[PDB]
Amino acid sequence: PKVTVSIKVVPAVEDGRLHEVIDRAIEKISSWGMKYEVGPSNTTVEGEFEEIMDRVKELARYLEQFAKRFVLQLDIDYKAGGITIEEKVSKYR
Amino acid sequence: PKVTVSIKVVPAVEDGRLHEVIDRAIEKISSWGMKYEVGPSNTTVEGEFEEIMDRVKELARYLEQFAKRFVLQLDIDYKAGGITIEEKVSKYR
Amino acid sequence: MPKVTVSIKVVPAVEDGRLHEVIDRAIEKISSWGMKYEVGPSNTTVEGEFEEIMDRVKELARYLEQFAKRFVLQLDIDYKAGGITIEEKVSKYR
Amino acid sequence: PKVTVSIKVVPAVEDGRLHEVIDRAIEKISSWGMKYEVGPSNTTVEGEFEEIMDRVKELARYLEQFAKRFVLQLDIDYKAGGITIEEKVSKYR
Repeated sequence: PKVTVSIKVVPAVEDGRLHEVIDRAIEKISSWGMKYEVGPSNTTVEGEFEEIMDRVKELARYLEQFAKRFVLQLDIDYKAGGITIEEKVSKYR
Repeated sequence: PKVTVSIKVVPAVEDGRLHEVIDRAIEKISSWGMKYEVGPSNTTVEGEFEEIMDRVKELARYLEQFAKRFVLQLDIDYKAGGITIEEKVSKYR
Repeated sequence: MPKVTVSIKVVPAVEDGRLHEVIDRAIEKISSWGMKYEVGPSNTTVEGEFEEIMDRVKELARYLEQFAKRFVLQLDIDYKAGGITIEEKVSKYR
Repeated sequence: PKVTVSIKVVPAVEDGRLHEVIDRAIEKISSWGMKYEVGPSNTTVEGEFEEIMDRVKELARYLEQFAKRFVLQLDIDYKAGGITIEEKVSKYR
C-alpha cells in the first residue's frame, strides 16, 4: 500500500545551524519524486511504504555529513488498501 | 514569546469512527483564537506556552465524550524569545 | 482517582557533547514531582493526574530554558477514562 | 555502529483490542534477535539501522492481519560511531 509518513529531524547542533540541517533534509525528501508537504513540525510524504523506508535509509546516511547526531522520527499512517494526504486534510482546507 | 505546539490525537476506536473524533479535536482547537494549521499528521498551534497547556487540559476532557481511550501527543518547539509557524515554514511556501 | 501516563522527551538544540546535561536536569526535575516514573532510552514516563502533570510540564519548560535556549519537548499522553497506569501496560513483560 | 529505535504502534481498533495488537507487535520485535526493552509507551531496539528499517517493513505487513489501520511511530537516535541503550539509560539505573 500507499501510506503517509511524516518525517522530523532534530539535529544535535547549536541552534544557529538547526534550520539549515533541516533544509538539507527537506531538499533531499523533495528529490524522491513523491507528493510531499512541509509543515511547521515535520514533512509528510505520500507513497509506497517499503520505498519510503528505503529512502529513509538514504536520508539518514545523507544527513551524517551535516550532523554527527540527530533524532529522526517517522510517524506512519498505515492503512490496508492505502491512505493519502488529501483523505486526511482536504476536509479542513 | 510564542511557541509552536503540534497536536496529534489517535483515538482507540474502529477506523470508521477515527475521522469524527479528529474532527471534534480540530473544531475545538479552532475555538482557541490562536493561529493554527491542520496538517496530515497533526494540527499546529502558535501561541503562549502556558495558555496552550491549559487549552490542552480542556481538549482532553472534551474528547473523552467522543472516545474513552486515546493517545494525545504534543510536539512543542520551545525557543527563548519566541518561535513562530512562519519562521519554520515560510520559505517552503 | 483516574491517572494517565505521560512520556516526556526533551531534545535540546545544543552540540552532541552537551546533550546529556540538559537531559539530566530534565530527569532530575521530573523525579522531584513525587510521581511514579520510569526512565527509558527515549523518554521518561510519569504516571499521575493529568492536569497536575500538565502544570508540572509548564514548570519543566521554564526550568529548562536556563540550560538550553532552544529545545523540542514532546509529550505522549495515554488518556483513558477511569484511568490507566504504567503497570497495566508493562507488567506482562516484567 | 548501532542506533536505537523506539517503536510505538497505535491501532485503530476498539479499546478492548488495543493491548492485544500491541502484544503481537512486541512478540514480533522479540523475534529479531536484537537487544530490546519494552516500556510503557514504546519498545526500543538497539541494532544496525538499515536492518531495523527492513524489519519495520516486515512488522507493518505482519500487523495488517490484526489491525487494518494503525499508526506506527519510529523515534531513531542516530549517532556517528554508534549509540546504545546502555549509553542512554544506565546513568539513571
